[PDB]
Amino acid sequence: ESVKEFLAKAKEEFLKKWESPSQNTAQLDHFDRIKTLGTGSFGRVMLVKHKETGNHYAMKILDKQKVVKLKQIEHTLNEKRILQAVNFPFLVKLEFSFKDNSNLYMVMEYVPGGEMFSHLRRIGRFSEPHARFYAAQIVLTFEYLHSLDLIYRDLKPENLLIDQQGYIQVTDFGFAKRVKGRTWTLCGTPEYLAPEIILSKGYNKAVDWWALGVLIYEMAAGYPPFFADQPIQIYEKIVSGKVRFPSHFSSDLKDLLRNLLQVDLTKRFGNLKNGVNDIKNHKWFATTDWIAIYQRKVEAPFIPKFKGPGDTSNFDDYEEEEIRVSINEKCGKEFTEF
Ligand SMILES: NC(=O)c1ccc(N2CCOCC2)nc1
Repeated sequence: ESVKEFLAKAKEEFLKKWESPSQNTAQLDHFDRIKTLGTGSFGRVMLVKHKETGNHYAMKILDKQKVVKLKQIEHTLNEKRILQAVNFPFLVKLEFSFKDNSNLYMVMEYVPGGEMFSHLRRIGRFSEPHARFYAAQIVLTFEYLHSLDLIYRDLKPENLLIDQQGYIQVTDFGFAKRVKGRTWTLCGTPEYLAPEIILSKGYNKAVDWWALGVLIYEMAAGYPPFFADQPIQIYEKIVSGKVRFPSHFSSDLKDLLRNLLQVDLTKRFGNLKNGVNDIKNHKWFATTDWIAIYQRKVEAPFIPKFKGPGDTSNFDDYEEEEIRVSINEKCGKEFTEF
C-alpha cells in the first residue's frame, strides 16, 4: 500500500501540472552563454549562466523551422509538456521554458558529471554491482513514468547523466509521450529498438523494458547486444531472438536479460501481470534496497571528477554557432501551446 499510495500521489501531482502547463517563465537575455555541450539536427544544448542569480543551467535550444521540417512538432510539444509536469529523483529538472521568433528553449538543471556513455567507454565495462546500481534507478524511474501513462522511448547511455552524488539523471524527453494503450511512431536509436517498433506494430511501455535489457547488457559487457555497420543489419539481429552473452556474465544476469530481451512482448518482463515486480524481485536485484536507492542513501560506484557547477570538462568540444533570433515570427501557430 505504501507504493500504491506513493504512485497515486505522484499521478495526482503530475496531472495537475499536465492539465495546466507552465509557459514563458524566462527569456533569453536573462542568461549568458558559456559553452555548447552538444549539437543535433534541429537543436543544441548550451551551458548558460543566469545573470542575476549566477546559477548554471543546461539550455536546450530547438530551431522551430527545423523541427517542422524533421516532423518533430508533436514530439517537441510532448517533451516540454511532460518535463514541466514530472518530479522524480532520477529525472533532470526543468527550471524554465520559453520561445521566441525562431527557437524553443528548455532550461534544465546542469549535471556536470557528463554522460554515462563517456564513463562507460572510458572504463570499458561496469562491474555487475555498478551496472545494477544504475539499472535500479532506471527501474524505479520507469515504474514512475509508466504509472503516469508515459513511455520514455529513448533509453541509451548518452541520455543518462551522472550527477555530483554519482546518481543518474535521465535527460532528453524528445521521444517521451503520454500513451494510454498503444502508440505507433518509429523513433528511438537503432541499437535499442524493440522488435515491435522495427516491425511497425502498435506498441506500449514494454519497449522501455526491452531497452533496459539492452542498457544492462551494454553496461556489463561494454558493447550492446545487437551491433552492426548498417541499421538493417542491427534490425535483423534484434528480431531474431538470439543473443550471445559474455562468459563473465553471472547466471542471474543472463536470466534477467533473457526475460527483458524477450522478443515476444506478451512474455517480456515488465509487461506481465506482476508488472515491474517481476524485475524488482529477480535474483539479479537481490542485493538492491529499492527504498535506499530512491532516498539516495546508497554510496555510489563513483563520483565524477569536476571542479564546480560551471565545469564542462566531462562534456566535449563543438563548434560555437550563433543563437540567431529572426526579426519575424516563425511557425507561431504550430507551437502555440509551448
Ligand atoms: N542537463 C544537462 O546538464 C545536459 C547536458 C548536456 C546534454 N547533452 C545533450 C546531448 O549532447 C551532449 C550534451 N544534455 C543535457
